[PDB]
Amino acid sequence: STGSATTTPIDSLDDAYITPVQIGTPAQTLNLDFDTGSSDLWVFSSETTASEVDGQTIYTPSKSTTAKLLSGATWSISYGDGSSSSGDVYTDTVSVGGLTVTGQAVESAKKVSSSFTEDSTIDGLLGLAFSTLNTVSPTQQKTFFDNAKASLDSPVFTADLGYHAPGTYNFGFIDTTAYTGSITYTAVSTKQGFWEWTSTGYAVGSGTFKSTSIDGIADTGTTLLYLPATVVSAYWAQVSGAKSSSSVGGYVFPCSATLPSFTFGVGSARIVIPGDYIDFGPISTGSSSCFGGIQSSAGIGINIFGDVALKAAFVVFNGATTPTLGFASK
Repeated sequence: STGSATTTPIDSLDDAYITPVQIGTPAQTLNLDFDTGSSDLWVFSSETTASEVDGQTIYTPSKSTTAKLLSGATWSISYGDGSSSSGDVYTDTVSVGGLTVTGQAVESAKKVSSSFTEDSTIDGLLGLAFSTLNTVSPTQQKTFFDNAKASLDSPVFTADLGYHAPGTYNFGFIDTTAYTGSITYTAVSTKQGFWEWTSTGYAVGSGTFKSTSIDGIADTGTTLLYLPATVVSAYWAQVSGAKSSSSVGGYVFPCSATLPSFTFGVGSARIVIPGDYIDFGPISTGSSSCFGGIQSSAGIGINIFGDVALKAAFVVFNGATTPTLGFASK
């Protein structure tokens, strides 16, 4: 089997992407944030504290003839950006782009933090990291991909995120028309439960490539590119007037600037992030200070190849017995 679904930016800045997901019978379609940095599929629901729901579409398990309470199971998750959610668990039928999993754990939110409430466009998350990170207790549950894997034509999914435009998540096949050149594969460590890999270095603009190992995660649920302070300083030093602002919470730059590109290495291959992808717009409405899309990972404890990086590539998440990651230009 295979599946193919379009993923769409939630706003003009590509702060996140949403993908429609069918849950239950008859189908209830919710727009979920596909997140390769976590492993829970959770949704706003009829059980979510009413004051914490503000415009989201909810899953109502009592209206699904295939929903079953997973007795005694609870979940609770905290994300890198400080947001969180928790609740109980159902199993139900879940379909993405024509690919169907029966008995998928659908984690129903009883509580969500403010940032989730305040984002009317995201109805929940669909985790695509390794199932070892799944938070369901006392019986850990599998991700949608893990459940689908054996049925797929090939045990892979691909992320093809757009810049200010829709893109695609495919399951079970590699669309050879979706990228240019060849796909370069690189090793993954699953030791921390992430799609963790090592970039071979970077360049800023038309500058020379610096060969240096950068360990990080491919994370579709993180907006920006978080890299070591040395790398980030080298980038922003090429933008007149750019500075790190403790009050804003990272590097800012004059909105009048033209940003240089940023290249990262994948083995001997190179992925170029155009300068415009690094612009996250005014820090507040009407400001001429703009927020940068490359930020320091210092104090996160891990480097994160988030959407800024991934949307410059066609990315293969290869879930073979020994997983690997593939990157192509597009």
